[PDB]
Amino acid sequence: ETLNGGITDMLTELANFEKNVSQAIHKYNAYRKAASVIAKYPHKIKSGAEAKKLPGVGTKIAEKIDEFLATGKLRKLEKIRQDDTSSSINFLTRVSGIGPSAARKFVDEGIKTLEDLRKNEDKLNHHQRIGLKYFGDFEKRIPREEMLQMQDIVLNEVKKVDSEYIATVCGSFRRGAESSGDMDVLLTHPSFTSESTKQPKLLHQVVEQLQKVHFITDTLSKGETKFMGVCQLPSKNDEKEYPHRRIDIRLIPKDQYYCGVLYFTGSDIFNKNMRAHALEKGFTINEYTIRPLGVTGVAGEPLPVDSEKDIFDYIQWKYREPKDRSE
DNA sequence: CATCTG
DNA sequence: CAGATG
Ligand SMILES: Nc1ccn([C@H]2CC[C@@H](COP(=O)(O)OP(=O)(O)OP(=O)(O)O)O2)c(=O)n1
Ligand SMILES: [Mn+2]
Ligand SMILES: [Mn+2]
Ligand code: NA
Ligand code: NA
Repeated sequence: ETLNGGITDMLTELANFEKNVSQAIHKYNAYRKAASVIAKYPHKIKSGAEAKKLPGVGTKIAEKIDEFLATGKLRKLEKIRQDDTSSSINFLTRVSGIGPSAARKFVDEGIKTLEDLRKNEDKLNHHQRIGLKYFGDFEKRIPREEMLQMQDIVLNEVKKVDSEYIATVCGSFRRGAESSGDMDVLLTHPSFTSESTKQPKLLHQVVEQLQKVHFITDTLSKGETKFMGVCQLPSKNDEKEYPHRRIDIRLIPKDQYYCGVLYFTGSDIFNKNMRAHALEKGFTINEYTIRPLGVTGVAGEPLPVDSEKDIFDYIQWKYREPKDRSE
């Protein structure tokens, strides 16, 4: 956790680059198990050979660990930090819409910067365009005090459209968090479930409402159940308009709201121990359901949940206020 | 995983 | 349809 921090980190840079610049997934994958093992490892790796000793740790990695331990640095790491090509790919990639794949193409065409991007707005698609338009705003975190106004909004219009809607703002917002990065809304309706055959309108009508009153400004992606957009809190009395914010909205069968709802609330960490404990308590849990684990090895059967309450209970746990879901 | 591009 | 993105 700090004993092998450097090593784990360099390995991480190294891993990252494989995947992003080069396309060495295998190699890339290599750095990752390595870092994961050297991460859990209890002592102070004093050398390469010491590390080699681990699974995941081969000769190459070992070599690296050595040079790194030997001197506060790594050549290859040094060479990568310079190389403008590598840097460019790391940067283009910040644009929502551009991944490595694409980060690669554009570079090979000469688009390496933001400007390049603007000039070549033609080669970009819709999402990327948006991303480009809001690069800045995209990176600003969401101050909790804003979230409240936002939540305040979605929740009223959702209501107006249908009294039966049930929206929940999950995420870190939901977890206490002073600021968050995106707004995720969970959505269900009594009239939408496991079996029931669809009702896309369910998701569409709200989306519309939101843009009706101008809270949603753009559409990144709109499906029958998942919507990815951009939104903004109405600028008050002209002087300080708000940044454009990322927002996702998801339709869920009413029969698996809470699992989902619970689940998005995270944190990853809160998740697992819950999952793990659930496993003890004789269960199973995922994004949509909880299930009584048979003994034959495994087994299913969607336990019936009417709250986050019904869940914990299952696993015979203490109901965790959202804040306390930290880990 | 669900959505988009091409 | 494979392949990309979040
Ligand atoms: N690959 C992933 C990503 C997320 N999650 C969970 C973690 C919380 C939830 C949605 O949260 P995000 O917006 O991804 O993150 P957050 O925890 O809300 O953090 P923030 O919004 O501050 O970035 O999904 C998961 O199980 N697996
Ligand atoms: Mn989030
Ligand atoms: Mn999200
Ligand atoms: Na990106
Ligand atoms: Na293939």
